[PDB]
Amino acid sequence: SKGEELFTGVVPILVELDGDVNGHKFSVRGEGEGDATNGKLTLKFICTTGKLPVPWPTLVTTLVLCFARYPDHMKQHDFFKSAMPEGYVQERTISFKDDGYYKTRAEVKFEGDTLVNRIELKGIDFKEDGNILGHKLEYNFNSHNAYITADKQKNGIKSNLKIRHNVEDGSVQLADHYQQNTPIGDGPVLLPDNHYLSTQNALSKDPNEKRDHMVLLEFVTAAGITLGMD
Repeated sequence: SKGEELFTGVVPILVELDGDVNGHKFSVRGEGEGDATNGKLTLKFICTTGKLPVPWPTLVTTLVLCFARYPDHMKQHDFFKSAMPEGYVQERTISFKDDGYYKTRAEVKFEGDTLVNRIELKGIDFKEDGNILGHKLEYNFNSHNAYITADKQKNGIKSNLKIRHNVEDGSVQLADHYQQNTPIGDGPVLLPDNHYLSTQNALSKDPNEKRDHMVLLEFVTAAGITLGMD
């Protein structure tokens, strides 16, 4: 697999999400670019149906891990790039404790020259007066580590991760993520060993933009595997 060869330069990104949370429907379109050599993402997202009915931060993890920077002593553990350009499926259930849960299914693959993340999201059992549907979460994001393990019997990977959203009252809302990834095509994919992804995010606004939106900068760097002799 020569999939990592496609991430040598800067690659345009396209994100399209169709959502439905307690019957409240919405769509988000995002565009920008990713630089995997640095593990950098820059994107602007627009809610094309008007007002977004969930807080923008609850969607950050849903809205392209093939742009992570894998160190040279870990290039043999980069599942996401190995499946390219055929792509992989990314599925998650995100359980906000004391509240509802998201179910997502996305396809991450190339369409022409652009890297595309196409997602379907369903939200269920949320409290209408809660932190999610009630818009009680601060417009920021913390740095997190996502531990990755290989699932041999599915030809992909899985991961657990505990996102902490800051609440406007000073408390913290926990979003319990469970994730599985499987390749679209049939090419040879790389199944890693136990490691993790280290992630930072900076959320901002565009002053000349009237629609509901989010400007996102993100850094994703692989770690965990011991460097030694070589």
